[PDB]
Amino acid sequence: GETIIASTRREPLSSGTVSRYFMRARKASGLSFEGDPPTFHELRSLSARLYEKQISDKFAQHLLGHKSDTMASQYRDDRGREWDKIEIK
DNA sequence: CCGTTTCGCTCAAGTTAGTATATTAAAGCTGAACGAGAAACGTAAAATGATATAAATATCAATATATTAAATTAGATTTTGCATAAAAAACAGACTACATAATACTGTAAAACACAACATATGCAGTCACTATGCCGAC
Repeated sequence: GETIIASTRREPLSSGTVSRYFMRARKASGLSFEGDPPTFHELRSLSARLYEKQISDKFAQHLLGHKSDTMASQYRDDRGREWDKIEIK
């Protein structure tokens, strides 16, 4: 299609539908979280979380389009999901 | 071919993610009104093109010889650029003399208002009428 992410009709797809079809597989996958379950937007958080350990921190700060140095530590939090494993370093 | 149900869409109310400015200071942009000198135009007048023919005047080569305007000097001199310096007049730097304001001090009338006993119109105090439909009563 004309867009990198099109539909089954070779036509663009709204942003308020790409996440909808993502929630279905979420509940169908049979998961279990604390409080409000994740979402499609969380893919941006997981991407940066991996881009911080794979390469560096200065890399997962420009790719996301961020410039400030206040949310670089807030978008790195875990909120109480997986314990921040502290290695020898 | 047509009807029925699911699915792609957008409206409506909650749930999150991101970035952070106000005054000074000094311009810069652009619509609209303001104020002369030179040349292209144009009608009118002056000079010239038009036009031709026998007779009058100029066209010109090739060289001797007297004549002359005038650039080319070459020396003479007013003209022109530039100060130098003193006689002569302007003008601060002094100073007493002279008429004039700010001030020193005496001399005198009178403005400006409290104080006090009366005098009394006038606003305030107290009651009834003027002027005309309410309220209450019938229709």
